Amino acid sequence: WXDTGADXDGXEW
Ligand SMILES: *C(=O)CCCCCCCCC
Repeated sequence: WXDTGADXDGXEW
């Protein structure tokens, strides 16, 4: 996906 913590459309990672 891409993210890490706060924020997104599900989290975590
Ligand atoms: C989230 O990004 C997990 C999937 C791995 C990245 C795929 C992006 C396109 C690959 C060329």
